[PDB]
Amino acid sequence: AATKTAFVFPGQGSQKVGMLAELAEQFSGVGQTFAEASDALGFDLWHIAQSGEGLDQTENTQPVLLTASIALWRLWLDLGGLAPKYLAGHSLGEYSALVAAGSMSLADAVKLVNLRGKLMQNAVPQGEGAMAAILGLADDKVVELCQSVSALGQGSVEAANYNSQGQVVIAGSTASVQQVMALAKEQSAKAIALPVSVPSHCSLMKPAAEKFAEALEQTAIELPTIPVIQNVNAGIATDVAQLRQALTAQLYQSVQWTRTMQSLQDQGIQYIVECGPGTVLSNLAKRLPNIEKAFSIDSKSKMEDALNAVLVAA
Repeated sequence: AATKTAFVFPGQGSQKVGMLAELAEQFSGVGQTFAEASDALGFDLWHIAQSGEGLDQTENTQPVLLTASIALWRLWLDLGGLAPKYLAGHSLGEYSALVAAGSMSLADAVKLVNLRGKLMQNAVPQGEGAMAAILGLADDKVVELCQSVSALGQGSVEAANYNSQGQVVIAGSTASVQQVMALAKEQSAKAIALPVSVPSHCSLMKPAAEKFAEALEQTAIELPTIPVIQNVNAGIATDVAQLRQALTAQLYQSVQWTRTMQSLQDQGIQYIVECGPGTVLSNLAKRLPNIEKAFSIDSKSKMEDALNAVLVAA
């Protein structure tokens, strides 16, 4: 039981062709985790991860990433890692956290996030939605820009991820996203388009969220054995009813990641381990004033180094 360490689980965009391949050669538990998830789904998730064929289509990205995350979680615990005090995951990663915490089985969740991906892909016609990063402005300013552009009638655009102070991802109708990017730049901020087509975490997702809720409502969920800070409110549910309600609202509302990292620090968390491929959540966590260090456990060397450092600090 690690008192000063939390685990964070990444989402869409952290996948990469060839991920975990070195760690799978050395540890057979990785390939076993992938075979178990692939059996649930009926297609080979390791092949997608290693060939890239279909890797970037989110109905595949989401179960591939959740499986990769749980493979590394299982290896960490197998190699003697301590159990973190809190869990949190970014969008898809919230489901990875719930599996890690025993709230859902690997098989149920890999099916659920395959469905989540299918529904997200179909939420708006291709090309009609977009996401972009706005850099250098406060949260309230990005909200105001989005509200004003949305009032022009040309479409809808909303703050979709609060990722760090000064880093807000927006989402909505393609032209409205482009308009906010232009106004952000005119007001001396920076803005870049992201390589997705699905406008996640905005109101354009509400119909897809309604469809997904029907499936979610009939899925078995238990309260996690490690508390999970959830995206919609940066909060920890008291009921299973609250946990489900926060999951049901997650897809069409902003990801409160800045507040999640603030909440972790306000609980004495000082080390963060990114349990998944890549370093996205790590880089969002180094620059935080109370986070001593953040680790990814992506490789043989990263895993043992993070195993060591956390064991020392704890």
